[PDB]
Amino acid sequence: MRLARFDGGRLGVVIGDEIADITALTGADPAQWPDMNMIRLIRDFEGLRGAIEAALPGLARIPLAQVSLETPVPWPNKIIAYPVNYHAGFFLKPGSALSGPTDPVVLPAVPGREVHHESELAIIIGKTCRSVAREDWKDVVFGYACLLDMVVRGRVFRKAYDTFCPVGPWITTADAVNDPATLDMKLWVNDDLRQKANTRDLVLDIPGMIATASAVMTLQPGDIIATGTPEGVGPVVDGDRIRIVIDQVGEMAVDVVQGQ
Amino acid sequence: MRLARFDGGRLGVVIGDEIADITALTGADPAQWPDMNMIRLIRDFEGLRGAIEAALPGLARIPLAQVSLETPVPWPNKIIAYPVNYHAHGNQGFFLKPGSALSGPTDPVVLPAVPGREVHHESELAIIIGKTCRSVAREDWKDVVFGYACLLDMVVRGRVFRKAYDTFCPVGPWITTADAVNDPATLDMKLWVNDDLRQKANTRDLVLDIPGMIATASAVMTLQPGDIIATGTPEGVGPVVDGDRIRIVIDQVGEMAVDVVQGQ
Ligand SMILES: [Mn+2]
Ligand SMILES: [Mn+2]
Repeated sequence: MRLARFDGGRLGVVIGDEIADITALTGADPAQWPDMNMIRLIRDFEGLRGAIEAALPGLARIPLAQVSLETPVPWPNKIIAYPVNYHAGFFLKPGSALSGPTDPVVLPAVPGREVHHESELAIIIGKTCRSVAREDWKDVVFGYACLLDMVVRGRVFRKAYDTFCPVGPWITTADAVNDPATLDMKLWVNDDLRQKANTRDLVLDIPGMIATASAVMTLQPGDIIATGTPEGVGPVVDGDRIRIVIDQVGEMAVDVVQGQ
Repeated sequence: MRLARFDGGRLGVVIGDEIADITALTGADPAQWPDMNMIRLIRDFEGLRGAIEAALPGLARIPLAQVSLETPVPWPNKIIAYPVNYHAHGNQGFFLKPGSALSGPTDPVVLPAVPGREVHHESELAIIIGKTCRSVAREDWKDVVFGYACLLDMVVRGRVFRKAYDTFCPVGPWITTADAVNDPATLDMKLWVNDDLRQKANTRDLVLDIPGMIATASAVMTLQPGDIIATGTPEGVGPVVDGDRIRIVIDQVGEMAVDVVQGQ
């Protein structure tokens, strides 16, 4: 199942080229600030999936073409990112850096400095958990998303800029991915293919990243783990379009705009 | 004014040795998960300050000894910490602490079991942000500051993971609103382990001053109400062991004591 926020924090299920509105069904308030609707849906999902599946045929269906998809989790407890982590410790990204699949990456105006793209699989945590054993990893994974880990090349602050952590376009629930350790990932800048890899090539694997993170910190429903980027990290400029596709997880494209 | 969470996310005003429950008048829901009640109170405070002042005479007052004070903001958008940042004579820029590290004034610091390694205390003034804001000019700093709390920036000495363990960011015991601190750049701060005074300083000795730390953080990131800025620690950083008690006092801001306990 593919869960998405759209048009001001409405919750939907993505079915083909359409999205069905589950806002009223789930009792989510899109005017809630801070918006924690998707984190509550994630915590309660094993109790609501059946209801969503049983009621879908009655729900309002809008074409994807007619809505503004947003970042699925806008105020996570934390964003944990693994540096490197592909065959040829973790750091934190601020929630404030999150942006959705229709928001531009805004470059800070740093002449003598480049902004690089990083294509990553995101893990969305589904359970409050500490010291998760490797063998138990699937119990605490809600699903997966595409993530761009944008960085000013040279310091925590150079990964911290607003728009430097695009996540989207939806969460694919964990049950809809056969084996997250065999996913093809690809990133284009315009028509140029810059990054291509398989999550089989992860150095510290998904169970290891969850076990490592949970040994230090209580994880929460909504937490994002950025699993790393392969080779082909390179620059973006005003007018570029970054495309990321992860097999079975999803696909998104964002514009790059120079900041004023 | 001193704003507190207690007894599972109830909101209170601290009056001398008592607290008054303001949960109903603020429309807070203590059962809400995630608990964002103090963030909403902070965003709306200039509209609700009058309402709280007017009600105080009518509200029942519980002795502080009879409640459990909690961390005032349990799920901030971010925690921004400035490394070092005191003159000894009275780094990679700011870093981020996970919200998961937050602890209250009645919670113990739990030492991870690291033979060969020590856990150190760091006494710091915390700034609580009051406004959604980006690229704040030094001269407008006062517009975006809600208030102040005491913060312990605990670390395994040697790496981000080293500042990230659960209970390695005690904050409390309440927020003191910015109008109740005449000048936050003149505050005396002390930290004790048991009867031993380890850290003594004044915020007049900050290398990057309060306005600088807000302009710096806000140039990179959109700040949110409830955001915590850890302003740095002076000299006297040192170890804590099972059975230690850490007391932090900051003049005009607050004081808290926590127990230290060896983890499983
Ligand atoms: Mn990365
Ligand atoms: Mn510190």
